[PDB]
Amino acid sequence: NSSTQSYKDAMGPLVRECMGSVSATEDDFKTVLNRNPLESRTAQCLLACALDKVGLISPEGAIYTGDDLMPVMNRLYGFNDFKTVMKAKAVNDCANQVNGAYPDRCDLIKNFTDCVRNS
Repeated sequence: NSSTQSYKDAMGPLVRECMGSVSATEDDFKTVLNRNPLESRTAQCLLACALDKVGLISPEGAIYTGDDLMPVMNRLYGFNDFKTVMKAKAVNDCANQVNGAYPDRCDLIKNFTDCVRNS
């Protein structure tokens, strides 16, 4: 499956770059790479670091929306599949839902990813 693979292709190196900063283990890498629920702070912080690296997080620590989300979606998935259209909408709506509520980017990413999973 294409979206699972492309996500891993783009994020894997970024997650690896981020591991030391949050004292992540290999299992934490795998949690993030597999898009599993982020039920430890370390996993939450590792993904947040990697999403900052991929360009999803603004200077004021918010999740990008609208046009600013597009380069990230093109990097992670591209738009060969219609489900990515729906994912883009979900990511945009979820970003609007959680922005403002979580100064800490790990908490932001926890609540963001919960939203997108349940969307």
